[PDB]
Amino acid sequence: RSLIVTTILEEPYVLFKKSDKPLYGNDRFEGYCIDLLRELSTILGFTYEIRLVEDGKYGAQDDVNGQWNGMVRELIDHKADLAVAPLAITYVREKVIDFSAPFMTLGISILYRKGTPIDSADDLAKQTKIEYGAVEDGATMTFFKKSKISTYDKMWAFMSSRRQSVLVKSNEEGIQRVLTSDYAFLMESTTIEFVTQRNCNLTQIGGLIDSKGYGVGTPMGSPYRDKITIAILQLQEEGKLHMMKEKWW
Amino acid sequence: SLIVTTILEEPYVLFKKSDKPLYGNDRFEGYCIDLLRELSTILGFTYEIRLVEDGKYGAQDDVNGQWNGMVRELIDHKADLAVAPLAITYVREKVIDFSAPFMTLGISILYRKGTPIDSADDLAKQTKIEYGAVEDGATMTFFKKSKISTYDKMWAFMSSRRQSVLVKSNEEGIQRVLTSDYAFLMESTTIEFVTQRNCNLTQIGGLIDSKGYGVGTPMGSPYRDKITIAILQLQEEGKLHMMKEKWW
Ligand SMILES: N[C@@H](CCC(=O)O)C(=O)O
Ligand SMILES: N[C@@H](CCC(=O)O)C(=O)O
Ligand code: NA
Ligand code: NA
Repeated sequence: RSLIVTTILEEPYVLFKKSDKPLYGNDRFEGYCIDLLRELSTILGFTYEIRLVEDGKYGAQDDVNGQWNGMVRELIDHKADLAVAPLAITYVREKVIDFSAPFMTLGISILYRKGTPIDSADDLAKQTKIEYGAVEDGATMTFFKKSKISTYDKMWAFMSSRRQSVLVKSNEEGIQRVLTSDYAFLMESTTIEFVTQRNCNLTQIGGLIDSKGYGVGTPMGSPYRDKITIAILQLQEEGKLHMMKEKWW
Repeated sequence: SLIVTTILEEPYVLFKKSDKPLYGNDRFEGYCIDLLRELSTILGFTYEIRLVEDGKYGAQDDVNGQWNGMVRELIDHKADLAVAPLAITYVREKVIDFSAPFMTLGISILYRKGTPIDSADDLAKQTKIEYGAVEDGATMTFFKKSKISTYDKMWAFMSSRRQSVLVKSNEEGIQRVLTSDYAFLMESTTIEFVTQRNCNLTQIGGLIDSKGYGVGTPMGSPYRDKITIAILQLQEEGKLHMMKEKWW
């Protein structure tokens, strides 16, 4: 049977294809992760239906009742067979779903305007004039919430106390905030790279604060777990992942 | 106690130096040894380190398809884990399981500074400067299977001059760079260790591919997910980075 693939809108990984005429079904979507899905489909021989995650979330655990949401929850509940998205492979998620080998490596960094003295997270941490934040309840925010590093704990103290204002619903909103107020956005380096190639007044500040990968998510115990990993390694070795990144970035 | 297979390779695994005799696991040190200890602290297992009997990483004999090295030790359940700079590859993942990568790297070129050589293409288009790789490892396999004209040219050169340009270990290749006119195709992580200690050497060109090192387990291992979880925990805590800083 066809697989149900959950994903999320996020440039340039997954986007609505533009056209004068209305598109339907899988035709509606394009991007790095859609090319990835197409390549995986060819290797493994499955057909699929792409469905945007119903609640529009990546997947985090509620801090009161411990329940999962987002693409992670859709996999736990067997509402999707695969998640193919810029979904960070994390310790807490791997406890509830399985990730393939990573198809992209990245890390947290800072998006901000050019031509300022700010050169690092420490530079942000030690002031309050320039506000900073991250996507609410994503892997980036979780990094700061969990960190025992003085600088990062101080940044978490700042962000959490200003959660209503500095934590945003999406990368888009974070970028929109950088462009409209004195605001620096903590976000994933791969996505920063796409943003900065299209906004020449924006730049990455400093280097990578951590390291992680994006991987394809499957429900724990899926008969596809190892098949997907093997296919990802095939695409990696074929140089296809590199071509895909060059195409979309 | 879990049996852990590994392989000598600076600075991942090496014999510890001491004025006094050493015994058991205490004979070994290195990044992978520290990693193994960290995995044990998280997962709570005890273990015995054993160097891979045949001293090989793991490849398939092209004649009979037989595996060797640490890969074979896992397939045959002669070890419970492999903790080493073992590349996560397509052919290996079909017969054993790898964790999430604890390190990311790529093939590159180890050679001298100040030369006319600035890329793999520069090596491929000549024959005065010899070049090669570790026999039967992931790097050699990259070249063997490549459809890129530059890399297939390099494979033709290496496979014909096997006895002369392919080496048995990274240490042998590095000494070859240091003592003859030779460029060594090898993994960028290990190159960085070498260039920090040999100021006349440098990496040439960028990474030619991308891959990770992972902990290997036999398929069906009850430890597979717990190992990946622990690796991800060490990643997030910054502990893998600290270990890399320690050994490099
Ligand atoms: N890619 C992230 C969301 C964005 C972010 O946290 O920076 C995740 O998987 O949670
Ligand atoms: N680490 C490699 C061996 C060295 C190399 O091929 O450059 C492997 O896993 O096969
Ligand atoms: Na899992
Ligand atoms: Na496998």
